[PDB]
Amino acid sequence: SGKHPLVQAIENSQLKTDLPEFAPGDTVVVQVKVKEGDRERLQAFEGVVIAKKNRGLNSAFTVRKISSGVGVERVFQTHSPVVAKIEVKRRGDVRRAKLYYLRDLSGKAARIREKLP
RNA sequence: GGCCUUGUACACACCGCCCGUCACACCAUGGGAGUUUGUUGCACCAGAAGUAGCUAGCCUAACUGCAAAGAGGGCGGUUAC
Repeated sequence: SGKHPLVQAIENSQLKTDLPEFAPGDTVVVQVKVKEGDRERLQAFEGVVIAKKNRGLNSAFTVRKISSGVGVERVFQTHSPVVAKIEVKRRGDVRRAKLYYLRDLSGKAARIREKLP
């Protein structure tokens, strides 16, 4: 809430209200709307959350995965309608907010320990 | 020119035979800056399915228990090859 109240009201008018709770280090699945022609479908994007930005309607989060041997990252915008659904598969236990050190690790070295209840 | 003996790689029989360099043509081959294929010895990295061990996170028909539960099992995690 570092913006003017009018901007805050205009932004708050468009907030999603069913977002789950997740943190860096968690592995998540994102259902992404894909529209070609008149054809609509949901594509799954599963991976580790390596960064989270809490900025109200300007919130974002970065998901990293290994796809066919090639690392790929996507920075989703949390309140965008293209993000249909987010599910948390497993909760991770980490020591810092940003996990960029994972980019230089491969295989067993990049494993994230599960957070035990 | 004629007889005996002797040496000979000559027998078209010394107007014999025959060797090497240089020139011409053809063939196979050695060396050679490098270019390239296969295979292999060490050292390290990564590492599937599978097998062996550990683990106590989650889920659970046959057995025990009136029931909470227990035993057993499965999924997962983890190490070695």
